[PDB]
Amino acid sequence: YAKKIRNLGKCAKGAGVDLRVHFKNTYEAARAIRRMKLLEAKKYLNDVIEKKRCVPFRKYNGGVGRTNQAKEFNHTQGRWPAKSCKFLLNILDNVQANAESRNLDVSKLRLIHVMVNKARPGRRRTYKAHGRINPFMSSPCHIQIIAREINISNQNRLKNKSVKKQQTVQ
RNA sequence: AGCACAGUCUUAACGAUGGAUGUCUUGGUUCCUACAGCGAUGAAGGCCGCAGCAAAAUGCGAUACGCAAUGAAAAUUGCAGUGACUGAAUCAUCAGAAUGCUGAAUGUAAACUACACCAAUUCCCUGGGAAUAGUGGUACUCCUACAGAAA
Ligand SMILES: [Mg+2]
Ligand SMILES: [Mg+2]
Ligand SMILES: [Mg+2]
Ligand SMILES: [Mg+2]
Ligand SMILES: [Mg+2]
Repeated sequence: YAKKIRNLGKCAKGAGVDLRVHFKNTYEAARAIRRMKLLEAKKYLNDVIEKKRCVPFRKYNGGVGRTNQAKEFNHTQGRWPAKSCKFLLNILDNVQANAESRNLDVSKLRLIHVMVNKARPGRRRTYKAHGRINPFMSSPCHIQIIAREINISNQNRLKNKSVKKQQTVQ
């Protein structure tokens, strides 16, 4: 994992190797999640899956609509990336399980590192124009998630000068 | 429990993506040396097969990843199985045996496993007794010899 941890005893990690979900949506979801208690994050994910709360598309915001729920994050654009959300939820669950297996309280766990890297594209073919074959590739991803339990010089002359200054002030 | 606006750009650390560089290398490369034809005794090429579990390549040919014989010589192994305590397991060598169907392909054919005709053919035992629709042969040109006809 990418993060500098020091003590892995208070941390619980979870990974997703090559996910069949779009890199951008998933990234957005991750961003939305970040710096949150694990349970709260899970709840948020659930809500998004049921189309109650949206994730704000702030980075990859090209063409994404203009939802009502985006006002919650001071933004205008937002979406409900279902499959991606589900994937993320699964990973969260895994992380939770891992934590349980150790000795970490799930209530005091915060997501300290939610990384989404883009995996190698799954190549497919699309057919265009005047007999033209074009790449119809997917954008798979790796997801890395880390949860964590959260609760000169003197100089004599210089000294003299300082003293003088003090005296002056007085 | 709080707190960072967000985005865009930049820097550093740590990662992804990619396969550059470095290091290798049972390949190539050129040069040198040496030998140097295979085929109607059926070649090269091409099909079809062939393993217990078997696709390709490799190897081989209905004895089919090999038979015999020679020289080594205890293993072979994924499993199954087979052997040693030396013609046997495995290599190497290869001279003997064998070498499907084709292909110059040569009985006539060919998008045929089509079809003729002449031999019936083959094996066993020391003249009989068994077999199989199976095996041979039959092209065109030519040469030498023979044959009997023609002028
Ligand atoms: Mg900012
Ligand atoms: Mg032998
Ligand atoms: Mg021997
Ligand atoms: Mg013929
Ligand atoms: Mg015909």
